[PDB]
Amino acid sequence: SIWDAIAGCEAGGNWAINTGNGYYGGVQFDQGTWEANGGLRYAPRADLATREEQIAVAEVTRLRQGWGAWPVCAARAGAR
Repeated sequence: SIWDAIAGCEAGGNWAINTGNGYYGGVQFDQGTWEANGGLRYAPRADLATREEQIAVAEVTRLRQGWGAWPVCAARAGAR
């Protein structure tokens, strides 16, 4: 599960994280990217969605934007 490695890197495995840094949840989505990739179907923000829902949105994001959406952590997880 590559996303668990990304989430350990981005958020120490805390999929509910909401620190106030402009990013949300396990893979540290900004709000614009959450919304642009269909996130509002699941929850108001990434950190309010479940791990599985955040992953679904992350799969679409990765397809649309590439692994460059996660600049260091994608590589740390082995990424394509």
